[PDB]
Amino acid sequence: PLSSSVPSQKTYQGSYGFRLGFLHSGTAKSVTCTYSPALNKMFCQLAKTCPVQLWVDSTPPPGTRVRAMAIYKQSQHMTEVVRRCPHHERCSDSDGLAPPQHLIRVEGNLRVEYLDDRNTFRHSVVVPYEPPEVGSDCTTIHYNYMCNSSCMGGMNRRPILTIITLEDSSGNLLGRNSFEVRVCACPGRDRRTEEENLR
Ligand SMILES: [Zn+2]
Repeated sequence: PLSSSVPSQKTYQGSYGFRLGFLHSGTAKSVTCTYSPALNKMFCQLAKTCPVQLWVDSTPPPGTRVRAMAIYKQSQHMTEVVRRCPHHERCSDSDGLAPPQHLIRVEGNLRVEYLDDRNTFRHSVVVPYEPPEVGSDCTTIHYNYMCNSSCMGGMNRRPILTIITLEDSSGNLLGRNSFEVRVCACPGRDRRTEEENLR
């Protein structure tokens, strides 16, 4: 439906120095997920792994959680809840955990939680924060987008952002960053073209 609210998209690094990182994968036609620093935009395939890295200068307490949420980028669509198209809503798609209409899933984590906000109508997915490996600099979450940017009845060629928030056990904001996302068939190919846009 239509949300009444619009989520905040402002970058906020906060106490813990919270930032996002991405694999630098290139644009070889074979790559399924590649990020463009120029456009601050992730190019990913339908249902393929999209790794997103959490980087903190300071370790947040335990019980901290990581939420991901999609919104439309253009002003005239902001109040519209990003949601899978009817075809992929009805698809034999289920991973056993995720609601059939959420765009964003997390793979590899039985502690995942999915939320239909009963006041705003917004979809989000939440996982526990885990500190990096001893000897790693970052935490990695594997995200899946289950509906193409092309799908009419869904996003229908309108751009989206993903909003990653850091929250504490009670849900208070600890930090926030964001990136654009396009779910296509040719991520390597469509990034180099869009990076060719710009110049
Ligand atoms: Zn779809």
